[PDB]
Amino acid sequence: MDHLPIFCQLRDRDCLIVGGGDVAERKARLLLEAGARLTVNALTFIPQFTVWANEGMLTLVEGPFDETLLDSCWLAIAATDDDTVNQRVSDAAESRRIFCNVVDAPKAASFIMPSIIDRSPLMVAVSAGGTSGVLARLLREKLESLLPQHLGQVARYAGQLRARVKKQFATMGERRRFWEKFFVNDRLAQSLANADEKAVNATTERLFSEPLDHRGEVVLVGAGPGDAGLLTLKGLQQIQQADIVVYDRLVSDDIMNLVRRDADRVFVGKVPQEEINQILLREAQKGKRVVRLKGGDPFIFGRGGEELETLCHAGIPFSVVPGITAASGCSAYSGIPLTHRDYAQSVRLVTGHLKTGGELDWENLAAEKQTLVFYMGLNQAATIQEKLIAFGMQADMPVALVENGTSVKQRVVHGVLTQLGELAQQVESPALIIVGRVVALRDKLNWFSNH
Amino acid sequence: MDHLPIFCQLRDRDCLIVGGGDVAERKARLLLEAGARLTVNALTFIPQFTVWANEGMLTLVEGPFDETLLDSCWLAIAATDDDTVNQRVSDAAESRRIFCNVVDAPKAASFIMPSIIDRSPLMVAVSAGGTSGVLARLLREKLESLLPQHLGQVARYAGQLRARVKKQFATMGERRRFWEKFFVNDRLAQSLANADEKAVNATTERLFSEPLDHRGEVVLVGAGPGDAGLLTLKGLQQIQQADIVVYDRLVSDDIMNLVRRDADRVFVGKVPQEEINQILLREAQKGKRVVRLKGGDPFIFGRGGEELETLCHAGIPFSVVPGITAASGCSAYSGIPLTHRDYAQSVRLVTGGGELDWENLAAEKQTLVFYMGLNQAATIQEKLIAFGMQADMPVALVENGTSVKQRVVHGVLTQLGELAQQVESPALIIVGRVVALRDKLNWFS
Ligand SMILES: Nc1ncnc2c1ncn2[C@@H]1O[C@H](CSCC[C@H](N)C(=O)O)[C@@H](O)[C@H]1O
Ligand SMILES: Nc1ncnc2c1ncn2[C@@H]1O[C@H](CSCC[C@H](N)C(=O)O)[C@@H](O)[C@H]1O
Repeated sequence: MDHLPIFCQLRDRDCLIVGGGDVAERKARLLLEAGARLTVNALTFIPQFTVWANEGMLTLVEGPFDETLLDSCWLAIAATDDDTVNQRVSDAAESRRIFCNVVDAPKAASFIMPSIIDRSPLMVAVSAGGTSGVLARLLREKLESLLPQHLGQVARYAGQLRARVKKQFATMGERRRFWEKFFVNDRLAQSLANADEKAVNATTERLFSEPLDHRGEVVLVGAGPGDAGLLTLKGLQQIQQADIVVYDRLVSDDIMNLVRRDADRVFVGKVPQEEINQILLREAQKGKRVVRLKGGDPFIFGRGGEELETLCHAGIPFSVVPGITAASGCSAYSGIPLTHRDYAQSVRLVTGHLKTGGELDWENLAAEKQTLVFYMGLNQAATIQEKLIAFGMQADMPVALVENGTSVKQRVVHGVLTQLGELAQQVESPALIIVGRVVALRDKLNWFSNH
Repeated sequence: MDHLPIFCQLRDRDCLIVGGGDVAERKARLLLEAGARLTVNALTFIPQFTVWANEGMLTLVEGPFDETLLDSCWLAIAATDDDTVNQRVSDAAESRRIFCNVVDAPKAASFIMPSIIDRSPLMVAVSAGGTSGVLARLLREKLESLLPQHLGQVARYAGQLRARVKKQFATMGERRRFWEKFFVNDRLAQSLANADEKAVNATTERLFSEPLDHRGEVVLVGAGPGDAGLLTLKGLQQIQQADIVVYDRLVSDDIMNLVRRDADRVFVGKVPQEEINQILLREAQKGKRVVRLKGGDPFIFGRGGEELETLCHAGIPFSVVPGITAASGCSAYSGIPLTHRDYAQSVRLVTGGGELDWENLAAEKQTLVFYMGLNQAATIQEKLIAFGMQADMPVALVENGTSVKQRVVHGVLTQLGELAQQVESPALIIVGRVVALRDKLNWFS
């Protein structure tokens, strides 16, 4: 990230503003609302500063910039129209390892002053890095049209109850479950807004009275095929609240960037499923919200049922969040719909990597008016070409291979069935093989890109 | 306002973390990502720190907290389990006027770390006071769901173009209206993400050349099978930016309640397909962002392809957001995995204007999933038995899969016909050995 947002406690900390015009005024206002001990150093001051100075809210130092005025400061702001002065200020601040904002020069400073949405104690800060004030001036408006009006009063009440919640609930999990119920009680929000303390307290006492479930849970979450935007809403909720997210190589890096930062991430890509099961098992037996994050959909060649049968055996709760399976994601992002008109009346999702014993039912797979989708079939692509041809599928059946479907690295190669073995040599795992007439739709429906 | 949020440029700035456990590793990850020149000081280090240190990404100092390690720091983080140490760090940073965070005591020092939505250079930070973090999580999660993850590339490119937009749009209102189109333009965002420097320029000139009123494009969005939680993030993001949403009855009311309040809504449910197609281009050529919301996934028995063909020949930009098809939705919510071990080598999604292959449908080691097959269900039981499928083959009908009205009836194929009329549209018929797994995997209840 370009910047690290921090929320500074400025009470009783010296800050210096250099400059005395309307810009310094706006910054001085913010720093005063944060309770900073403020010194303003400028040649001239607009009348608001003398008003603030007369009320003892800051110190004016009339004159050119005084480097020494930084010696005890925690923040500095150069807010003059003189870029030469502003650089002297920045330089002085740098030597003293003081964070410094140059208002007219966001990239030149150290810190940047974001747009603020004040719903004290709830604070939301927005900045497009100062390079684009428009989006800050605009996303701030969007967020302001997002946060409920009385979110501050709910958050204020939450702060008043924090001590009591910490006393009555020993573990982080319990407190989290209380907070979850607390923040979605609409009646409580409204009783807070109405200053209806009878109602506040009734709802509150019942809240604390509720037994909390202490069981861990394992949620199987379909990551989707790679594009972070194809995680479902519920899947995002699950990984934004997980304590442990167990994931493999088929969960994209962009999906993993939506896993809350406080989650423990456990990589189980290359292991024996018997050890995965017990990793899920052990962490859920510890009471934690465990997410098994899997590429695609958990129940399509996912080994997902296998983990769950052991959790069920161990009395561990679990749910499943479906995901966009590789077939749907590749379909949408390659412009190859899995069904169309009468191109295809059925879709077959088939594994290539089959159990050591036995092979596929190739006569069955060679049936017309199907779209075939082979999962992990790359190494068997030649065998699939051979078999499909040999059980009667037309030699010129369009085939497409989608590598890293839905990601920026998506690559599509396509051709006819007789090219399948050769096409698969051009892509790598992870790749889907689509066989069927719908592949010819790519040329009218491809909206994504060409690698 | 009890905290001043500031966004720190930490690249090449000495920052100190004290602690070497899981908490410190999370702060250290964050500070590494922000570019901090990082020293970590701890009695011991979990192996992730020795990995980062071998890679020269930070400096480890093993042993008691050394106050002099702060001598040139900009930021300090007390990330130990030891209150005594954290206060030693906090006091030593306070005396040196180094902003300092005590992870487990947000009121104990000079800054707290907010929840971050990172879309660099666009960043949103939310905090309401630390330790628990639920309110911040709820806002963060909601914002994570509303801010496309590439939006930072859009924001970066905007700052480059800021000079060009002014010397074309004279009034700030015009500039403002331009910027609103700019930041929601899908093809710009996907071109930037895909590094397609061709499609960027094309999309930029189109944004500068086409009228400030035109934003005409159709997005095919898969609503998923019913549960509003099964909409994708992109789907949510698309229906929030829609000027007009075209939907039918297979899009749940819950999905429809996610729709931007000022959007026009066009119901095309019970309407032959040609009139729907016409509606979509008719709206897209009026310069409006059109979302066609379709139940499940748009490209699975949705006629999604046919809608886009009308548009592609008309020069109207479009995209497709895939959805949770009924099969996978119902599978997850009925505890019937479509595949499992050696039960089924393949899954077949099949509909209920031609013919249907029965001996093919009857073959072993498949999971059959019939869409729109409730009317043809008596035939289904007859034909599959008549083509060799064993009598005891488990069958299930899943009606209103993933909704709070979901009903699952299950038995064997020999009861399938009677099980069918016991259920109404919209419903899937699932046939296969995986159906028996519902006893141990049914969690939806
Ligand atoms: N992004 C992607 N692009 C193409 N194929 C993918 C893919 N992600 C997963 N796959 C396919 O899925 C196989 C793994 S099997 C697990 C698939 C997952 N459960 C799903 O529902 O999609 C890989 O061998 C590959 O064929
Ligand atoms: N919630 C649901 N539960 C069970 N079946 C559903 C369903 N929603 C849609 N269907 C099935 O889908 C059929 C319409 S065909 C449209 C399917 C959609 N494009 C998808 O991908 O799921 C219905 O007849 C019904 O059998």
